[PDB]
Amino acid sequence: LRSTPQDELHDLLCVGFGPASLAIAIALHDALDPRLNKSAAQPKICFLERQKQFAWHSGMLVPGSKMQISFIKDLATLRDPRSSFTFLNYLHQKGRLIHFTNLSTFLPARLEFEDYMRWCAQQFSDVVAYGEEVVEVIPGKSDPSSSVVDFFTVRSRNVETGEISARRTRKVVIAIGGTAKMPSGLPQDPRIIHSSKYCTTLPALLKDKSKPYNIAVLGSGQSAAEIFHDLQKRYPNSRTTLIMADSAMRPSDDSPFVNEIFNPERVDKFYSQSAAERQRSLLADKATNYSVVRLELIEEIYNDMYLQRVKNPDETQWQHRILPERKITRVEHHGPQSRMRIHLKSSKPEKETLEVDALMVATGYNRNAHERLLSKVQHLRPTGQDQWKPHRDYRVEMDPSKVSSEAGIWLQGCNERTHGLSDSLLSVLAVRGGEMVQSIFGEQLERA
Amino acid sequence: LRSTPQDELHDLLCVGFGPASLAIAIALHDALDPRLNKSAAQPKICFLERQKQFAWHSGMLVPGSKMQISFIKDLATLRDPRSSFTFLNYLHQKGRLIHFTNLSTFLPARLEFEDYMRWCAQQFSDVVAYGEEVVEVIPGKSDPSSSVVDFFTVRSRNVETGEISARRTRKVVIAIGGTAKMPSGLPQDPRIIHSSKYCTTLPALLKDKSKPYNIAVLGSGQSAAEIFHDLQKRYPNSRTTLIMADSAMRPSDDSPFVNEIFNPERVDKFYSQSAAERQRSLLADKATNYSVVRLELIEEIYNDMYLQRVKNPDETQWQHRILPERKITRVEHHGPQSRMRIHLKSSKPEKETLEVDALMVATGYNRNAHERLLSKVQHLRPTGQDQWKPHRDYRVEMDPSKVSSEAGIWLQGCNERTHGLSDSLLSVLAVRGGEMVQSIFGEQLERA
Amino acid sequence: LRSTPQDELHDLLCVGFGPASLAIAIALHDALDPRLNKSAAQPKICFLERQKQFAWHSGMLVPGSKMQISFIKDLATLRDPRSSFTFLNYLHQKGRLIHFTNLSTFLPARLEFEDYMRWCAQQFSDVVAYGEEVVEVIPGKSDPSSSVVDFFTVRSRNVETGEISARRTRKVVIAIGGTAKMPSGLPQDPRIIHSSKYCTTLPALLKDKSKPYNIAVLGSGQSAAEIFHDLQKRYPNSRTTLIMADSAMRPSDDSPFVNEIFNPERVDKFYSQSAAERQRSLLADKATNYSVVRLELIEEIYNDMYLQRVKNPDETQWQHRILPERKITRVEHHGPQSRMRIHLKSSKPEKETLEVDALMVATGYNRNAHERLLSKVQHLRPTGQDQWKPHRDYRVEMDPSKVSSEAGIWLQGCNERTHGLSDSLLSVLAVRGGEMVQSIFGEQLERA
Amino acid sequence: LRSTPQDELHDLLCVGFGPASLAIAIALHDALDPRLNKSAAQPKICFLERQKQFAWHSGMLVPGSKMQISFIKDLATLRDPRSSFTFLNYLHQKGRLIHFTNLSTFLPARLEFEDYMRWCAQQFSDVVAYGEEVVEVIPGKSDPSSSVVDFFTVRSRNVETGEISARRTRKVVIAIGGTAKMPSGLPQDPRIIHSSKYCTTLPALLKDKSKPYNIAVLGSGQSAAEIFHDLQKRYPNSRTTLIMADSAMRPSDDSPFVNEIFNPERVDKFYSQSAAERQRSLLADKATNYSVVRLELIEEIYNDMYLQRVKNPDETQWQHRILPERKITRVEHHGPQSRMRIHLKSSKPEKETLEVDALMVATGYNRNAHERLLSKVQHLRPTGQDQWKPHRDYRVEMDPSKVSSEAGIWLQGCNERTHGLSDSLLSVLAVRGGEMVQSIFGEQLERA
Ligand SMILES: Cc1cc2nc3c(=O)[nH]c(=O)nc-3n(C[C@H](O)[C@H](O)[C@H](O)COP(=O)(O)OP(=O)(O)OC[C@H]3O[C@@H](n4cnc5c(N)ncnc54)[C@H](O)[C@@H]3O)c2cc1C
Ligand SMILES: Cc1cc2nc3c(=O)[nH]c(=O)nc-3n(C[C@H](O)[C@H](O)[C@H](O)COP(=O)(O)OP(=O)(O)OC[C@H]3O[C@@H](n4cnc5c(N)ncnc54)[C@H](O)[C@@H]3O)c2cc1C
Ligand SMILES: Cc1cc2nc3c(=O)[nH]c(=O)nc-3n(C[C@H](O)[C@H](O)[C@H](O)COP(=O)(O)OP(=O)(O)OC[C@H]3O[C@@H](n4cnc5c(N)ncnc54)[C@H](O)[C@@H]3O)c2cc1C
Ligand SMILES: Cc1cc2nc3c(=O)[nH]c(=O)nc-3n(C[C@H](O)[C@H](O)[C@H](O)COP(=O)(O)OP(=O)(O)OC[C@H]3O[C@@H](n4cnc5c(N)ncnc54)[C@H](O)[C@@H]3O)c2cc1C
Ligand SMILES: NCCC[C@H](N)C(=O)O
Ligand SMILES: NCCC[C@H](N)C(=O)O
Ligand SMILES: NCCC[C@H](N)C(=O)O
Ligand SMILES: NCCC[C@H](N)C(=O)O
Repeated sequence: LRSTPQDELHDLLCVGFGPASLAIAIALHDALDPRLNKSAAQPKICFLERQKQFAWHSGMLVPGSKMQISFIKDLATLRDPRSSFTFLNYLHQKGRLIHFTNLSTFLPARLEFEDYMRWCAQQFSDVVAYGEEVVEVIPGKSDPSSSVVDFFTVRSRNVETGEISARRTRKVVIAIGGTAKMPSGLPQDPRIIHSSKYCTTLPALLKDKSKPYNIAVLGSGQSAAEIFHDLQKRYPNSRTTLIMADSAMRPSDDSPFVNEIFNPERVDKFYSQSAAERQRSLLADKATNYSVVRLELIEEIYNDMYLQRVKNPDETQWQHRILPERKITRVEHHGPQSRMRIHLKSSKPEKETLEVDALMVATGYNRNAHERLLSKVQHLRPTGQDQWKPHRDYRVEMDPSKVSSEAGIWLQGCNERTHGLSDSLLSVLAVRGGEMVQSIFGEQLERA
Repeated sequence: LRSTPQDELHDLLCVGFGPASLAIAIALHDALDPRLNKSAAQPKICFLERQKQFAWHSGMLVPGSKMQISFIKDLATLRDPRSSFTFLNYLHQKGRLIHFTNLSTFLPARLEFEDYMRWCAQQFSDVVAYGEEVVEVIPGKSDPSSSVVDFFTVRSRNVETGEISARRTRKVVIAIGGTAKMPSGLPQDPRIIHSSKYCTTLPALLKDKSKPYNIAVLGSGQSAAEIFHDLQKRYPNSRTTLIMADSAMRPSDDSPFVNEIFNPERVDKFYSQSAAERQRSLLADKATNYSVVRLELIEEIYNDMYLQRVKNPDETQWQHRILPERKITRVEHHGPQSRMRIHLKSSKPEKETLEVDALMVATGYNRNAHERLLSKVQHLRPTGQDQWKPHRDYRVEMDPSKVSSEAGIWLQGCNERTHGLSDSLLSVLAVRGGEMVQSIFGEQLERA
Repeated sequence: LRSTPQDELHDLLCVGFGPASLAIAIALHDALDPRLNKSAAQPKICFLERQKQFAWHSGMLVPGSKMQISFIKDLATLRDPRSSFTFLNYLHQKGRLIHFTNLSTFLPARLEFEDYMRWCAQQFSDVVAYGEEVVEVIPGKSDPSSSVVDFFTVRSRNVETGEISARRTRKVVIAIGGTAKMPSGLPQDPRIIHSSKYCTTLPALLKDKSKPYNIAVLGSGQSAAEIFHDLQKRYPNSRTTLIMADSAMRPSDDSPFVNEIFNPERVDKFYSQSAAERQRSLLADKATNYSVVRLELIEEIYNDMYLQRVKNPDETQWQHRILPERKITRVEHHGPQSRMRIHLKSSKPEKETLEVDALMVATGYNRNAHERLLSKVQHLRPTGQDQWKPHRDYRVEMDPSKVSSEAGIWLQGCNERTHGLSDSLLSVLAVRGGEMVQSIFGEQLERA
Repeated sequence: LRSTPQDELHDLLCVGFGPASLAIAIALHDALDPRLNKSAAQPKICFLERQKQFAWHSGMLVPGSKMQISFIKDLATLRDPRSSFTFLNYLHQKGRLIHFTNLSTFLPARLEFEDYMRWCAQQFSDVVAYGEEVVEVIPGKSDPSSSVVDFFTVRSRNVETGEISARRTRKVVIAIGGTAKMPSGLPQDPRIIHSSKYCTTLPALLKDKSKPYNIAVLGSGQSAAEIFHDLQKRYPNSRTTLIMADSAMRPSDDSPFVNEIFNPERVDKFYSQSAAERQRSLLADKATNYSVVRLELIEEIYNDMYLQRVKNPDETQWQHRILPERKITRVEHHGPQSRMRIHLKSSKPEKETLEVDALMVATGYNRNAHERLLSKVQHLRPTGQDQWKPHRDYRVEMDPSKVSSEAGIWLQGCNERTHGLSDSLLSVLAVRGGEMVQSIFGEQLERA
């Protein structure tokens, strides 16, 4: 793809260049490839990404961590296995395909899958501006005296220089993933760190890997379990504690019938249901992604706890402990020592104390950051509508009398409520990328 | 154990001789064994069982069916691994121990585990009366002019002769398992058969194993899946249909932390919680036993469905089908043909038709049959109490002013509400058997 | 690919259209595809196949049988994952890709993998002549008065009409797989049938699937185990016996380091070794393909034998039996009854009798059938050479003074001795197909 | 068991108190237990052990190492599952039985299985003399003027004081396991260490766990693989190299039919075969114990090597490497540096250099140490017999005219040649212990 000068009106501007945006780029490439599409002037496109280079959840690239989905659900295969952007073609290009085959696994290390996506991302370097944090989307009128919006201005702050840049586009995609969700009862402290900053910020706080630190982990999902388990290897002499409201770590449901809810074709079926039925369906399949741990990891942690029991039958003396059915009621963190004092009580409706050097908080993400960006375009929604309403094709509903048919805003990754549990995942990216290219560039590609 | 004449006052009478009663017999044997118990006149005991010989859920002894619990949770091992009644000692006695070891499985065929329990049961033939269906428990007073009950009369109907027999005892155990639960909307028909009568009554209805029968299965739990899968082998030319209200077969949770709720020592912890907390706990762990299927079986059924897809991409033509999110709204069964007409609708709140030769109904069991038996002893409960309240030791609460301290009634297998999800299972039988012997015969065994 | 008239001089004629020839066709297609090869007059090519339509070992398409290699080692992927002929693209074309992904298996049913190859094969119908059994390859001289051979005539017998057809070509490939190997001590009898004719000819002999037949299986490899296991399902009332010289069924070695001997790049390394070192290497890795059984199948058969032990401790009474360390010394088959009398002795160097309705013989294949076809071209080998010597590129050595550089004969599938254990398998077909196209059509493709 | 004074004539003296001797002690206890044996003066018995307390291969108690046999093949279960010395009863005594059950594994950590055997061993402390290294067995005659031997004197050296003690016994068992086998081409050096001294002596040589040591491992069996893998965790910055003569690590054969060669009842069958047939049988099943690695460990090492490939495609740069088909031809170890210089060549019949801080040598064991101990009793063998010939019951053949029927010597653990591959393992210890008690104490126990 060829670059577009900053000053030109773009056909599409995409906010964020994580997997969701990358899947769109790939799908656009493939749609424009005569070897893949018998139909195939390039669209004027640009991706803005706040990170300085492509990275996928680098704060959680835990040593040994594995993908939780088959490599077949990569960024292209489910749309077109002939694509140059498949995982298998990536491996072939790296001279590693036969070697991977001998592993007999569908689940690559997260490190390898990141490198796959990095390899994909590098092929779009001409159309991605890195180090650009988007701060706002503003409506624009090519005829300022009219009452019709027909473009948007996207403003971004250079992360290095702090300078503001503006780019104009007919169409916008917001694909910015999630922001760290923190419990509202915990105070702000450098020793209290969200899971997303685990690999990034914890080593800077706890510099000496040999020291007998006390480290707590709050949560019971995949991130909590991965951190809990990794801390035992990273800090071999540390005393770790897993704090959870639930009675137990629970396994992720990847059984084949249940798992079909992640099929690309099931988005149609989910989207068509009423608000009530969609709400009920999300709760019925909560065990497939939310606050759950991959079985193999649960078993590994359980085995480690058993080995501690072999060495010492007194659980209170174990180096590493799990404290179930607990909630944090108070955090003392103004004292003269390195350690905070965490007060615990029963998570049951109507206990002990921990002293820790750090508290890792694995409480998931919020996916409402698009709201702050779209603040100035809110008035273009149908009268009295106080929430963004994405259509099946991910384009938000706007007042047809206020916005031209050629102008629009699409949301990606934040649409679980309307599109299902696969929305925030990698599960349907390849197919969704294809659908997005058709939605956004359909008229243009139809001409050829 | 030596037999007691019918006319003598017994120390204990046990109603039922399934696994729960058998575990008590075994525990009593072990308590009276000087090789196992350094402490050790035999108690006057009798077991009444309606079946003509020992059998364990013989209507569901499906070819190839496996246990869903480790053989270590047999009828003795968790109480005393030295017991002659362990699974491993059974195998050693049969000359099969080394051969079983080479299987490297914790999960024996149900056929083998039944034979194990049969081998155990045969050693108590002197104290078990088979072919005796208990019909009522009646209070008795050794001083009829007093207001104090100090014994019970247990009346049973001989299944062959229909004759009524009475036996008197100080203490009663009711361990009678469950009765077939049928949906209240289905009419009575020989072609509508509960899962518990699958192996017993279906072959008599559908005699020719080669015929192209249409057979429906209602349900989504283990029994439904086992029947659905077995029907495809038993009737190779049949057209089978699995009808379920849920969207999918869901896997049983046997992950190690969750599974600890089945530990014998956790009964104390569960029992001590309030009514509210126990109710919440039962629902939190519903995925461990209720309306769930062993993963290996789900995968096998899924693979079979995939193979049908390979042969024919049109699901409506498949020999064997699953119809999820469906409820039966009407059954036509008065027509001139062999087949009933089953009308289906969506299980969603505010469809097709099946013609079938048989409907197998796998909707679980009720565990309230003790109520009918205890009807005449109800007046001995504390005033205004309209439900049986078992203590931790399984003895029901009675008015101390109306019932002697030497007289009592115990319940087994029907106490999930107070004792947890393991209550109706094999999970805690060995330990519970030990506890029951202490509760019932404690004073007697304390003397020696 | 476009067809060539029978009378024209061909660039290549391939004898056989099994996987090995199909891999060449696919590789040629891909080499001529401008979307895959930036380089790309079509070569005049024809494939002759004795079967009336594409089929892959249909006599052993046992119900439930699985592939013994990852689907990644299909007919294209290891050469180019972008190819339209990959397994994943086949699944995508059939609308089954997402469904296969949910199986989480690398091992498709043999039935599905056959259909994949059939789907591939159908795209070459213009260049394949079915029902043509090649009977001889004859040298030809465009100048008959010269001493230089520069073409070959390939003669084939129409399987339906018996008519002989001749086609001329510069280059020949022989890719005809193997022929049934039978022990030299067994007499010819309709009741004695090679494993390759199991699904084809056994049902015709033993027509009634309900009858209590006695059926023996000779052998201890994959085919023997698959037949032994299948016979128990196909003939539910039959008495089956597995006769083997070895003490036990042994598992195939698919462990990752060992398995690297099947890597495409290892052919170079194997080929370069001396005759002595190649001989030693073949024997060192015998456990990877020869007289071995997939572990999962061994365990399944073992479990079945254990279940028989549960029902009856007396092995002599078992419906299905394995007789290890046995050899057949005599077969009585002239008697007045339906059954043959098989005499057995110990396989040890210096026993019982079986009466059977059929003996299935699973003793592998011979790969020397090219010899009979190449009989009249033998004189073109270097003087005094009495065996065909394939180069690394599979072209047999010929006397440069007797044969033109544009004429040649290639062998495929029969080269284990020089090229390694992967030669007769699917393991390296995709890469080898690519190498073959370069060897055969190199000069032609170099021009473009 | 009660102790016997040193000066008294013993009924049995056992040299060594590893698993094999411990199994005899346990079997004797059980034979004398009235709860287990209806038959049951205690025999005068003593065990001499060179280690200061019970330990099982403590130089190879690698962190995370697992048993390679089912816990059912413990020191008692296969003989009598009712025994107090079973693994399950040990777990019950430690309050760990339910917790172990939830692991759903047949394979305990080596650490746990050692503790089990330690728990067993401690119950025989009265009859075991620790810190006693046996140096010789001498014939004795109660009538010195006669030509009949009727006792043996066993002399041992106190490991602490160096003092020699003599004990007299009618019967001797030698159960001393194996001694480190070193290749004859390697020179003696503190930096060259056998696998048996891995956990004991390597940390003393390489004290700083953070240092970038170069460490080589010679061998391709279980010990080599365990050391190779452990070194990567123990010395995180080390450069490790696995040197092996074979082309690849090969998996242990634990498939169920093959594995039956380890059945206790198969000893009879093996022993009865001729010398030739026994030799052939040992080689046929070499893949079950000799120079083989547990599959799970091979896969784990392979995955680690794959991860190195992901990070760097150049194998020569990998931190950890495997060098197959290599033999050591020279070791330079007189140089002024900390590192030895290891010269390698191809292991093929008719290369590089490594500089290493330590060479771990995992080349198995010799089992001929009984020869040195029995030197002075050799003359009691039948004339012209130059090797010890154990009967089926493990008693060595002696000249009936030179040795009384009440005197004898038994061998344990060194009898693979006559008794099969299970001889040196834990596989048949429980049953063999039972057989040994009958052989040794038969007459005595028959009286009661
Ligand atoms: C530890 C972990 C493991 C996971 N593993 C799996 C798995 O195995 N399988 C699976 O299917 N899913 C997994 N996920 C779920 C995950 O949400 C998806 O894999 C994927 O990251 C979603 O892609 P996205 O592009 O929607 O969001 P993201 O990956 O978060 O990408 C959003 C991008 O937008 C950028 N951005 C944000 N705000 C701005 C702004 N204002 N201006 C410019 N750029 C901005 C961010 O820097 C980021 O690069 C995992 C998640 C976590 C946290
Ligand atoms: C198909 C199936 C598979 C199962 N598999 C497992 C498993 O793998 N693991 C597990 O832990 N649990 C399993 N269970 C759960 C099961 O409830 C327990 O295994 C066990 O049967 C409970 O024993 P019980 O004695 O309480 O009840 P039951 O086994 O039902 O025994 C009750 C006995 O009382 C007799 N009886 C009833 N009424 C009378 C009367 N009026 N007079 C005299 N006698 C009477 C009955 O004939 C019966 O013999 C399974 C259940 C089913 C249906
Ligand atoms: C039961 C079974 C299962 C197997 N499964 C696997 C597996 O899972 N993995 C694996 O890698 N390998 C497997 N194989 C090994 C097998 O050899 C290869 O998969 C593959 O069949 C080799 O292809 P080929 O074309 O060399 O030989 P073939 O497949 O035998 O093809 C040869 C073709 O030439 C035709 N032909 C023969 N003679 C003539 C003639 N005179 N004129 C014209 N046409 C002729 C034949 O009809 C046939 O179509 C299996 C083999 C068997 C028997
Ligand atoms: C790393 C490793 C792992 C293994 N794991 C398994 C497994 O999982 N499964 C399995 O079945 N087998 C395993 N084995 C095989 C092993 O040989 C047996 O498990 C077992 O140790 C054999 O017991 P033993 O008593 O015959 O020999 P040992 O265990 O060697 O016991 C011999 C004892 O005699 C003592 N001794 C020696 N010489 C003298 C003397 N002169 N005087 C006095 N005392 C002496 C020694 O100190 C020692 O305590 C393993 C072996 C190794 C090396
Ligand atoms: N944690 C991601 C879950 C994805 C789902 N199991 C799938 O197969 O798509
Ligand atoms: N279906 C019976 C469940 C029993 C439970 N998994 C246990 O381990 O006890
Ligand atoms: N039976 C075919 C063996 C093929 C080999 N396991 C491979 O991976 O190529
Ligand atoms: N490495 C010990 C092998 C023991 C054998 N697999 C057995 O089951 O006895």
